[PDB]
Amino acid sequence: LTCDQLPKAAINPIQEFIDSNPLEFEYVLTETFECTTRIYVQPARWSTTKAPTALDIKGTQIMAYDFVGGPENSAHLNECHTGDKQVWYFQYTNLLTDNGSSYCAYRCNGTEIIEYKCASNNNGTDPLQHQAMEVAKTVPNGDKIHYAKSNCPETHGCFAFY
Amino acid sequence: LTCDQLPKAAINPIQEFIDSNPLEFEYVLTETFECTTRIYVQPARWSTTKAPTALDIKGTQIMAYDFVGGPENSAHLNECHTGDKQVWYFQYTNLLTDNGSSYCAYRCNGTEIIEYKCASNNNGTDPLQHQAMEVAKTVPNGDKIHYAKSNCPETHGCFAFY
Ligand SMILES: *[C@@H]1O[C@H](CO)[C@@H](O)[C@H](O)[C@H]1NC(C)=O
Ligand SMILES: *[C@@H]1O[C@H](CO)[C@@H](O)[C@H](O)[C@H]1NC(C)=O
Ligand SMILES: *[C@@H]1O[C@H](CO)[C@@H](O)[C@H](O)[C@H]1NC(C)=O
Ligand SMILES: *[C@@H]1O[C@H](CO)[C@@H](O)[C@H](O)[C@H]1NC(C)=O
Repeated sequence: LTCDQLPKAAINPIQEFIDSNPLEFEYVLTETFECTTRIYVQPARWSTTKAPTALDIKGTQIMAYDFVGGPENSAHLNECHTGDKQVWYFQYTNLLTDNGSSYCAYRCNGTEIIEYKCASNNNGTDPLQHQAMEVAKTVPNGDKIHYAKSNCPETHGCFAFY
Repeated sequence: LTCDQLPKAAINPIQEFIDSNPLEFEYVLTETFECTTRIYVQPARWSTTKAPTALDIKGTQIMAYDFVGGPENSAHLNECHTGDKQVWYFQYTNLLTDNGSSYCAYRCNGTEIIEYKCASNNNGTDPLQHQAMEVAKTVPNGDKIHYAKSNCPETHGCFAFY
């Protein structure tokens, strides 16, 4: 299996992601998205693109990306600080169940995987999530995929932020 | 007029603030909240307090505070990185109108004002907002209140983030 052959799942309407906030990452590829909370935001009233925004929050640091739909269930991200472009797909989504929400999303460079983000608001207890992670590990460079919360900083009274 | 005598307005249910996301600050007191976007987040499914969170995002830096209700329409904030406590009130709110949402919130130390945050998603065009700012300026230390967006960094393709 190669990264280009992973499923490209249907993308839920943006409100279903917003209603899932906050999420934490369970499995990631690089160190970048360890100990990170995901927040979805609807488009600003003054946005001319009317693109929603994904926020990746790691302690007191934040990456933001406006994103629009592309071909074949792709998400086309514009990193808000640099203008850098990224193309993402979903392996699966399972939002707004009786046990909360989860999904796994990935970024390819051709046949190899270069980033992975499995998110949930149920501490990784959706059986689809571990299953998806085990499939993603089998594509080239998927060996890097690992648990995102092994050594996070201590909290100071909140639950999704530190 | 002193800070303790400012109105303590009724606080809209949290979902009305979330539905207003994203907001930008129009008037602030210190430099801290210049060029800042406000995002409200519902409580995490795993939060034992079930407190919502306010996010103050300034470029790639973020302050987060879980907050709960207190006496006399107060908001009791817990800054998520430090555990520091703050008490806030609303001068007014005007959420989810045909021209969007605005509010002004303030933090006192007794008779003086020590921080001010007027937010909107309509570029400060609610007439209540400039009116409220003019009242807040009249309390001790209100002379510091000023426009929050005079010199913000250039954007790179997004609208509420940079
Ligand atoms: C993909 O890999 C190629 C090397 O052939 C490189 O030119 C390019 O920068 C890579 N793109 C990303 C997004 O990693
Ligand atoms: C979340 O899951 C991990 C096991 O992977 C466990 O260490 C931790 O106790 C869980 N957290 C809660 C709040 O149950
Ligand atoms: C309020 O002012 C007093 C000085 O009398 C000081 O002890 C205290 O730290 C101040 N509190 C805040 C939150 O600024
Ligand atoms: C927002 O308001 C200021 C005037 O206070 C103005 O400079 C700017 O053009 C306005 N922005 C838009 C998009 O209309």
